[PDB]
Amino acid sequence: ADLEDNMETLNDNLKVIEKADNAAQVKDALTKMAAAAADAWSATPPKLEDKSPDSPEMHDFRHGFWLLIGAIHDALHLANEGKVKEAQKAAELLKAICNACHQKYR
Amino acid sequence: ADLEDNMETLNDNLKVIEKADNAAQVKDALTKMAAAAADAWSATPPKLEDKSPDSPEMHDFRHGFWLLIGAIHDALHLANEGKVKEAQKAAELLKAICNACHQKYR
Amino acid sequence: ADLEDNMETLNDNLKVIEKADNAAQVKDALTKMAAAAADAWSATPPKLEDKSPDSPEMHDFRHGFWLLIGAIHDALHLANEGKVKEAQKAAELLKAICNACHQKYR
Amino acid sequence: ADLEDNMETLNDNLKVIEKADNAAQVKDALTKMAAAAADAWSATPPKLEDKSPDSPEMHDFRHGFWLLIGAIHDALHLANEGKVKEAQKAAELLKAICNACHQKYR
Ligand code: HEM
Ligand code: HEM
Ligand code: HEM
Ligand code: HEM
Ligand SMILES: [Zn+2]
Ligand SMILES: [Zn+2]
Ligand SMILES: [Zn+2]
Ligand SMILES: [Zn+2]
Ligand SMILES: [Zn+2]
Ligand SMILES: [Zn+2]
Ligand SMILES: [Zn+2]
Ligand SMILES: [Zn+2]
Repeated sequence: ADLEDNMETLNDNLKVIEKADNAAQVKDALTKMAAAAADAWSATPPKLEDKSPDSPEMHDFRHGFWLLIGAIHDALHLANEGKVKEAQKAAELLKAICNACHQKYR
Repeated sequence: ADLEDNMETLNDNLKVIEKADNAAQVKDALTKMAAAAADAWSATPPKLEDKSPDSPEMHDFRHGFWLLIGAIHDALHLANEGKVKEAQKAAELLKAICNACHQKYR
Repeated sequence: ADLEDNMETLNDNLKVIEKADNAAQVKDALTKMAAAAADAWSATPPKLEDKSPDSPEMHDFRHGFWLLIGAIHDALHLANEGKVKEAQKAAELLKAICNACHQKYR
Repeated sequence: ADLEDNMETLNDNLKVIEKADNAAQVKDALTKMAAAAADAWSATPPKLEDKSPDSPEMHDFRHGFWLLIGAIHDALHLANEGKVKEAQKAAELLKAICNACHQKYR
């Protein structure tokens, strides 16, 4: 899927988690976020279209997805353990990862 | 790319790291491995074609890619720091992640 | 060292990173933070003095240290790579880990 | 506790996991391993007694403990999720982390 679609999937599922009642909802939304982050991995953002695929900027861009993927990984373990409140909290915190990338590259 | 193509990319680049001379070679191979791992994320393996996309098996299958992605991440920092030998060691160690998934799912 | 002393070491070094000029300063402060977090690992906080060492709360308390140790780990690689600004950014972000544990257990 | 004691703790509990029947035994042993790894963090090994505390060797020494702590972290989530077999597998795999540090510094 395209970068915009993966970003919409990320945005929509984060909102789902905030509103969620049970573990199943949170688990499913995180799984979907994990897929979208991984699918966005090798995307070239408009701001970096002129840059080398192995430029410091693109390396830093990719690092941001590593960080997001890693945060979703832990949030899902928390949701798998029945720790729904803590998983929702982890989901809120990973917005800073979104924001940090967006500030530089969006 | 298809699962088999991504597995060959993983295989080929791990061999490149083993025989590598300098940091640039190791860095480039690891980046290529990271892209292949990420692109393999949502693949359904032959052995699990009958299974639910959100079965315990498929979640366990995806978990294995989380571990590989995470390992490649650290190895790349080591190579970025000029710690070539330790990056090569890290690449050798992550073979156990390849092996563990293969045993269960290949 | 005691929990309070490890907490002051964490606080003091985080402020050092914010005001830091070069990589060496950031590297040193993060190393000191890493040692303090690790030394804090087996501490029992006043709020959990009556709880079992293997209670859900103590397990969750320790989990917070795992997250902090992990975050410090990645920030140090960034500082090791000369990526000072992104290391400082990473240090800012991990304040959420401090805050999340404090909210529950301080 | 001293380095030798922490290494004995790591060794004894790894053996406990191998022989374990249920989740609770695996969970408790991993938690004990996590405590020992964290307590070993700032130890100076006999082989590096003459080295600077911030030499490449001591940074590499400490990095090995980050790796072990991270591996125990994941294994405990697996045991927490009732995935005992997988947790036991994960505990076997982290022996390579023990071995890799020993080869260099023991
Ligand atoms: C869960 C956290 C995230 C959320 C909620 C999120 C959400 C969004 C949204 C709603 C957009 C606008 C889509 C559009 O352009 O129509 C966007 C764009 C973008 N995001 Fe994210 N995102 C997240 C994570 C990230 C990360 C980690 C990165 C960097 C690695 C990133 C990089 C970008 C870039 C470069 C764009 C601009 C794409 C364009 O202009 O077409 N995002 N994001
Ligand atoms: C860096 C580590 C890895 C390496 C070096 C590697 C290498 C390979 C190779 C050479 C193949 C044979 C495909 C071919 O004929 O071209 C393969 C297949 C396969 N691997 Fe991996 N792999 C790794 C990681 C993983 C992981 C982490 C998983 C599971 C999460 C996985 C699951 C599979 C599956 C299901 C196949 C069968 C593909 C098919 O024949 O349709 N692999 N891998
Ligand atoms: C870099 C991250 C952190 C910073 C900068 C920080 C800072 C502080 C500070 C300044 C104090 C005041 C207590 C004193 O020293 O007199 C404190 C107390 C405390 N912190 Fe942290 N903290 C951090 C992370 C954490 C984490 C991760 C946990 C738990 C996992 C935690 C648990 C506590 C508890 C329980 C107290 C109360 C201890 C007492 O009252 O004796 N903190 N922290
Ligand atoms: C689960 C993994 C590990 C196990 C089972 C383990 C076990 C042991 C044991 C049984 C010893 C002998 C204790 C003695 O000196 O009488 C030892 C020594 C030692 N280990 Fe490990 N260890 C592990 C992880 C590590 C790691 C990751 C490092 C490096 C960061 C490390 C560094 C050392 C060093 C430097 C010694 C020599 C200490 C001395 O001679 O006083 N160990 N280990
Ligand atoms: Zn747009
Ligand atoms: Zn669209
Ligand atoms: Zn965790
Ligand atoms: Zn590392
Ligand atoms: Zn990183
Ligand atoms: Zn000895
Ligand atoms: Zn002793
Ligand atoms: Zn995991």
